[PDB]
Amino acid sequence: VIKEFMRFKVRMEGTVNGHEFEIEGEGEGRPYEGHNTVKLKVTKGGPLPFAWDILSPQFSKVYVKHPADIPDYMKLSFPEGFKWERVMNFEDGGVVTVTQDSSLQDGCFIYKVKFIGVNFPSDGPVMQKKTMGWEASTERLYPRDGVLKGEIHKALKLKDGGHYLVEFKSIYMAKKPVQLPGYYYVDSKLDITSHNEDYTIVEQYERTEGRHHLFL
Amino acid sequence: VIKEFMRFKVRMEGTVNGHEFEIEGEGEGRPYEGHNTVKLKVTKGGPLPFAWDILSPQFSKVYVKHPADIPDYMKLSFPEGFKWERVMNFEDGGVVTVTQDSSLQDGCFIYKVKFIGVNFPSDGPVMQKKTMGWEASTERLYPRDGVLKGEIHKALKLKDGGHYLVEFKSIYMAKKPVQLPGYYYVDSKLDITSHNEDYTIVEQYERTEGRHHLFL
Amino acid sequence: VIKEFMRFKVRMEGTVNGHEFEIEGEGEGRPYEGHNTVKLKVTKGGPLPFAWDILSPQFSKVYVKHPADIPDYMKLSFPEGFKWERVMNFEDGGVVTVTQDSSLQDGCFIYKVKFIGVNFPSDGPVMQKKTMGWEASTERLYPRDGVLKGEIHKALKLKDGGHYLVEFKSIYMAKKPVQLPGYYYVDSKLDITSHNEDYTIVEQYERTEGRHHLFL
Amino acid sequence: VIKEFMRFKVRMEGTVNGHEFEIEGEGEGRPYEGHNTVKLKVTKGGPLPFAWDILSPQFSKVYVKHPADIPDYMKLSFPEGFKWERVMNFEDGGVVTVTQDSSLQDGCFIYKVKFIGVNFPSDGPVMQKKTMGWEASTERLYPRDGVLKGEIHKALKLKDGGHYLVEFKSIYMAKKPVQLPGYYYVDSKLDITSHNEDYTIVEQYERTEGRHHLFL
Repeated sequence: VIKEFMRFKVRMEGTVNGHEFEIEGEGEGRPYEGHNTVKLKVTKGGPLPFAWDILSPQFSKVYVKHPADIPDYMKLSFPEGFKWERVMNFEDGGVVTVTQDSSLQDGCFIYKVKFIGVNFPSDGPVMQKKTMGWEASTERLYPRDGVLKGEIHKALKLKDGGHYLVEFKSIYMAKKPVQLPGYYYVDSKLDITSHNEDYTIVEQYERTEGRHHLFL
Repeated sequence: VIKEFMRFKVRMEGTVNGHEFEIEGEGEGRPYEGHNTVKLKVTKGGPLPFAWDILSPQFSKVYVKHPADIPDYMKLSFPEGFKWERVMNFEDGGVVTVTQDSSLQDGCFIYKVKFIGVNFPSDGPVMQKKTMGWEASTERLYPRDGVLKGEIHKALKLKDGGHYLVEFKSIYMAKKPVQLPGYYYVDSKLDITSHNEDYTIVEQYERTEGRHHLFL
Repeated sequence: VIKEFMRFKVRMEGTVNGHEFEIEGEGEGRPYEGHNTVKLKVTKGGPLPFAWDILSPQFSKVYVKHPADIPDYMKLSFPEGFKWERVMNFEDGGVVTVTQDSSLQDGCFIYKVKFIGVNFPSDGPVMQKKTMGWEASTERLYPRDGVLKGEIHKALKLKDGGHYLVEFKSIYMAKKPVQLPGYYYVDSKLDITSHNEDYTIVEQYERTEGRHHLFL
Repeated sequence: VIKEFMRFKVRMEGTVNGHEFEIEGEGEGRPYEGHNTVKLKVTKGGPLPFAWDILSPQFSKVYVKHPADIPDYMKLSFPEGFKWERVMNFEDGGVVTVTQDSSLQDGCFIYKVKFIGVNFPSDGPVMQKKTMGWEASTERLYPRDGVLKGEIHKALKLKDGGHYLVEFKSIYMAKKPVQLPGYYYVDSKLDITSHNEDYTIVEQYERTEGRHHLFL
């Protein structure tokens, strides 16, 4: 089911400080290689009155390349697929909850995302759009409650210098029982490859890979 | 616009640990008296596989009775009305984000709610339904970022003894500039007055009042 | 043991962002009335390079006046007395942990405090001394783990307007088993009554009382 | 000042849920190689009624091996040295604040540590000693407030399976202005190499190295 080259389609319904929007996208990648790209477009509520960056990481777990000896949980879940949940805790008080459903369709992945962002200060980096993409990150994963959980200490680069910090807490839930891995790490690097002027059309590229701690 | 006896209608679209649902309700109360009731019904995704209690507080700020000398922010916002946002931080890791829109229609209030609950342990009190209503609470309010903010240290009563703690962080945003109050408190008491067997039809009653700290 | 008028002595060893200090004090009050005062003096590391306010609440649980029907936990612990622990979570990242021992001596209470404050931004309100006392507060108490626990959403008044928020989490531990109360509240009001120029000599007055939620 | 082989001495005064203790130790290592060992002994309040593991990471930043192009902040601070501060946030509510002073003496490093642990559930893994060492970790570092800050998502291995999670937040402060680095990572692996029966005498070995994100 999981071919060496695959594509997906995504749809997102979001709310950021009372502001509604919807996004639609299409992406594709190399599941076994840990590469993926997606092209999104704001189909409703655009142009966004906030930093696109907070939405970026919400657009593909099946493409994480894993070592032989680390169970490939998300993949294994195929083809019934899995669900994903997330909490984003911003240093200035901003809180985001995300819920996503991942399926297989006609050979194509289908991502459905729900997103709620609240408590972002009107003058902060998200509402004032002062962010300039994320630094590359390392997620710490572990099995818990019969599912796969992971946390990341991420940071957005600030247009005028410095960083705006965000802690990610995520939950990966196979739709059918599948083998869980142990304590591991996932290195990621997401880049906004291009976008129109008002961020109503954006393209991203993500490089992501699973592994053990270097000192092991 | 704000008559001494009013009614409202509510609709909620929610997600709890991957589980979708929709609720519809109708309530009514005495805005100046700080009393309100609502009757809800699960119109989609029922019966809920989780504690109804976590949804309860999401079903009416305009009914808070305020003292003469404390600006009545939510009321004042009428009739354009206001928006409300919330974060619920559960002691076991559960996180909920809520976004709500409040309007005036034909003399009737209209509440629209979006809700995302994630990271609730499968064996915890929410997913296992071991809760038995909330204790009465005291919210600490203050003006910030040109809006009204409030926090509460709440607790759900556990069927078998003890409490499950939840911290509420809320943001109230007038749709038009209106007078903000200073540092104050709001005492609340929400009761599930009745419900069918599978919590698909529920009725609540809430008593809520604004005030200054007792020692002032 | 707990006379209607009593006095205590206190000593504190603290650290705030790498800065050591010691304080010594003497206070006295009316345990049954919920009033107490203390006079402190910086005996080491003064004058403090930070806001005195963060130290204030660390200087007397036995003086909380309680209603007849609410067990008087701290008092009951007498005369073996009890221990108290606390976490202070500041909105800008500042974190404080406090550990205190309370005893009875020759008819006089004896408070011993250890205090560690870290992660306070160099330009924030604590390190820049922009605070102007606390607003009056309401602590939410409950029995847990065989002890008494309480949380408060507190706020320091800012010299130039606005508030700096702090969440208190405290643990009260009787040195001998004594009767615990249920879910209750404690209203407090602490005032810096006077102080020398460089805050090396300060006097505070605290009014504190236990009670049930108003709507009960 | 920083020879290729150096040794240090450490002393710690701590408090864990009302329990006092003091530790003294001696260690030594290869600063440029990122290796260090220390041998500790409980000199006061032993045997500890809690998991030794929570104390372990508190016993040597100067030994982190850094790449050529990543400023060696802690080292550079020599010989005036630096201070370090930390917050440890345990998933079950446990909170620890630590403050440490690092100096150079007669060619030997001198570490002074203050430690306050509070809110650990009586039946949790720390108070019941169910931990079995830490997994290896990755700290995310960045310059902020003119100092070096870092966060880690760490985990203690549980004797009977599973993990107990802890988030570390640390602050590194050069005693004299020195060059700060940018956004980087530090991989660590701390092992309890041996200990007596009642953890009153323990030896640890730590391997730690600085680097850039793999995908850079």
